Amino acid sequence: LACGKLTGISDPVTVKTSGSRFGSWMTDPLAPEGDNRVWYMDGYHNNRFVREYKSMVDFMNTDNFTSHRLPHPWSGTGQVVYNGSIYFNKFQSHIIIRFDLKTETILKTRSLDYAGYNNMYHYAWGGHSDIDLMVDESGLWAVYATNQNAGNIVVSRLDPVSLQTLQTWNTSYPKRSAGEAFIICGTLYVTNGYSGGTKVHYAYQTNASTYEYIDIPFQNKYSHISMLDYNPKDRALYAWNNGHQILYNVTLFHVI
Ligand SMILES: [Ca+2]
Ligand code: NA
Repeated sequence: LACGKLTGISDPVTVKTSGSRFGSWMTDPLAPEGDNRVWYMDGYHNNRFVREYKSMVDFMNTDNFTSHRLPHPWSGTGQVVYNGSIYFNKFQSHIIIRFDLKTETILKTRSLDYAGYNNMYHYAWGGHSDIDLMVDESGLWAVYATNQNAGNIVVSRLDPVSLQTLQTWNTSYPKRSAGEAFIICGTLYVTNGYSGGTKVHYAYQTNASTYEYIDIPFQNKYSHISMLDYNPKDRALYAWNNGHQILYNVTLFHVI
């Protein structure tokens, strides 16, 4: 209740026009003040190259960057950068990989048990987006689905070192009907599509194992969203919008 409940999503802010139709971009919520490097991942299929820009302003105003080449390629757009590592779904697998950016090596590899992959339980936009990793106020999560949950979204807390599952919740929401999803304060928010008409219309509260139908609309400025994640440090939503990297601010309601 203290941490906050989503009540509103701001106008989309265009930060850059770049890259293909589909991709992801993000900052590291546990980077020290003021390490404000931008991490950038173009493409959804068999890709390995991560761009590192020095700052938000360098990201916006230049096309200069450090490149990293992942020893394994990723699927989808569901990566997350967390405490100096990139977490991602190995191409054509339900394998999750922790790639340490400080040493430029893989630190951990592990199967995400029972997770669908290879366009089995993609988000509605497709693109091998079966497994979505994200970070909120309390840590690392994986958002996916399983046969046993009938293709409905499954949410698991993930240990950032072991990559083992710490706790799992089964929701009622068919992942392939979700445009995308993100977590704020332990609540999973799911969008109705990737081109509407867009809005957050389902919330699943993990602390109470309860879901609710809600209506928090937000503007899809460039007509296709293929990535959408919350950053707890920035308190913003990062999105890839049809070859545009955009930010939304949000409002949370707090009860102390
Ligand atoms: Ca997401
Ligand atoms: Na993600």
